[PDB]
This record gives sequence, C-alpha cells and structure tokens, in this order.
Amino acid sequence: KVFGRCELAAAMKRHGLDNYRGYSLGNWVCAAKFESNFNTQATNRNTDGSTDYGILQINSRWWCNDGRTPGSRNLCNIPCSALLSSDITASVNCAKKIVSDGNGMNAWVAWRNRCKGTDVQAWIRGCRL
Ligand SMILES: [Cl-]
Ligand SMILES: [Cl-]
Ligand code: NA
Repeated sequence: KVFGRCELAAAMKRHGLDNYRGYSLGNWVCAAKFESNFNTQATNRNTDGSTDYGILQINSRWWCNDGRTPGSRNLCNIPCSALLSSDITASVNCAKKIVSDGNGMNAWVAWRNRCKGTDVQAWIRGCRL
C-alpha cells in the first residue's frame, strides 16, 4: 500500500507514534517519505546480506525474521513480511522498540541525513489530525 502523506500521519498518530520518545509526528512522516516513499511493500537489500522492510525500512539483522540473514536476531518477534502489510501496526510497534534502543531516530540513516534539523512540521501541514 502506498499511503497518502496525511493518511500516514493519521495512522501513525492513532498508533501512538506522535511525540513517541520525544519525536514529533512530522519526524516520523519525514522518515517514512525518504525510507519508503510511504510504500509499505518497499524492501531493500543491504551490503551485509540483511534486508530492510516496509514504510520505515526495518532491518532483518536485529528486528525481524526473514529466514535468510545468518546470525540475525528477531527482536520484534515477527516475520519481516509482517512489515509489508497495508496495516502498519507491526511496523509502528517495532519502530517503537528501535527508537527506544539508545540512539533515538538516528537509527534511521535517512532521518539523520534528510530530516534531522529540518522543519519537519512541514510534513504534516494541511493535515486534519
Ligand atoms: Cl511535527
Ligand atoms: Cl532521543
Ligand atoms: Na533476523
């Protein structure tokens, strides 16, 4: 599913991501835009053999099982394919664990390089939330 911008903002809010660990909703929308273009089906292989999955490109080396990432962990207790669903519940729940890991949203490379320090409120302007 390719979300609309305000459609994703509403879903993230409802799932309790707005201001989660101090990150305002626009941070999460901005992260999703550059990680996945708001496309839940996005997948991307990494050089180490792991794969990133879903709207927030969550990686199989620590967070989900995809059956082909040796020595990996599954800290969100889920198949990586669950992160590809039109329903973003699993992605949001797992992102809450990742962002609580110690580095906050610096865990998302695209957030650090394209969102951090910018006017991320712009990502939710116009939205009825
Ligand atoms: Cl914001
Ligand atoms: Cl933080
Ligand atoms: Na894994």
